[PDB]
Amino acid sequence: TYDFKNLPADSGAKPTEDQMSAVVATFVDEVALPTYKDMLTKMTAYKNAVDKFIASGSKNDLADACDAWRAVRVPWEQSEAFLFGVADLAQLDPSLDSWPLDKNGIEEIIATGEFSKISGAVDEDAEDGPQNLRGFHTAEKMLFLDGEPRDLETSPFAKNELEYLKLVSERMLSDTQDLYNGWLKGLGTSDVPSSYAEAMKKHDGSAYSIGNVYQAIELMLNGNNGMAGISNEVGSAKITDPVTAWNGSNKDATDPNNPGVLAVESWYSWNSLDDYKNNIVSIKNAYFGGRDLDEESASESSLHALTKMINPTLDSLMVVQIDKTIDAINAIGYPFRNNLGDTEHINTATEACADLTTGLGVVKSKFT
Ligand SMILES: [Ca+2]
Ligand SMILES: [Ca+2]
Ligand SMILES: [Ca+2]
Ligand SMILES: [Ca+2]
Ligand SMILES: [Ca+2]
Ligand SMILES: [Ca+2]
Ligand SMILES: [Ca+2]
Ligand SMILES: [Ca+2]
Ligand SMILES: [Ca+2]
Ligand SMILES: [Cl-]
Repeated sequence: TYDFKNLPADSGAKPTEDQMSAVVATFVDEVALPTYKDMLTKMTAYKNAVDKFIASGSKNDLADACDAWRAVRVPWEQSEAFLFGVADLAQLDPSLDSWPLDKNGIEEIIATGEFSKISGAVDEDAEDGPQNLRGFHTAEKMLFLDGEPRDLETSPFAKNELEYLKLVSERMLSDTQDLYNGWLKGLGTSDVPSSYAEAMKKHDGSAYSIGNVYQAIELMLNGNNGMAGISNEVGSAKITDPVTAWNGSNKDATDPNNPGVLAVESWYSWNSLDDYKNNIVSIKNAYFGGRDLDEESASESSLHALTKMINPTLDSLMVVQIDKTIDAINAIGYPFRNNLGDTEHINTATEACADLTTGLGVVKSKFT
């Protein structure tokens, strides 16, 4: 009979500052920095694989580049529960991963070779802002066709499009380096002067307005770019918005202008459901205090432990809900671009994200 809006009384135990500081430390050292390190390693393999393909024209090298694209995408999407800090401050989320794309501008660059248009600073209010001509999805669009490696004779590359692919992938690597370095040691720029990891571990107001340990925990849970942000975004935006478009449409998944299909992020490669699942794995890692950890393997310095201590029922409801949300995402028909009419499964999934969002709000309330 208990739910997130109808809880029993808290235990009365409140965590100490040293306890909360250890949760933040373990988050930074066992969730953030390793996710990003794994991303840098996988991004370097991805750029090397793309390069080897550009050099050869080999179908096997292409397949390998495609695999490498998917593999670097795991840790990136597993990092969306913590877009605060460098990802936010240095504009790297939109630089790396804008959707949708300015498809007319991409085609134009392929024709003219004006590659300078793709390497500028993020500018979110111009339609031809550079961010919308680069990133994961521009590479995707060139590597993949409806779920598969592109066919090199069915849809042949333009010479300029190959150079475009190389430039996009250089910049994907560069942004990833900046992300990991920004956390690890800082970039020495106006926006990211010093280590974000250190400013988070110290939480003493010396950098980035992280003023005390309560602010650091609130940051992890927050609704703009923390745990509640990504639960809410997966449910209300990534899943809901393409379904809304589909419902207003002709409901023909084979029509290249179907607005539902076109709104599905990673439909080129059919990576959408893996993305959404990985976004909730990001929450799960965050809550249990390590990559791929769960309740039965959780760190003692985790949000899980502190919530359990404050209210066992709320924690227990959170344990169930993280797993219910992942299971609901996984039960949606694959690929998502052909199953936008899979109503029952989609609804369980969007209701489960909406409930994980409420739950994370309640957890956050125990620290403000
Ligand atoms: Ca994304
Ligand atoms: Ca995004
Ligand atoms: Ca967008
Ligand atoms: Ca502007
Ligand atoms: Ca097929
Ligand atoms: Ca094929
Ligand atoms: Ca062929
Ligand atoms: Ca603050
Ligand atoms: Ca929405
Ligand atoms: Cl999919």
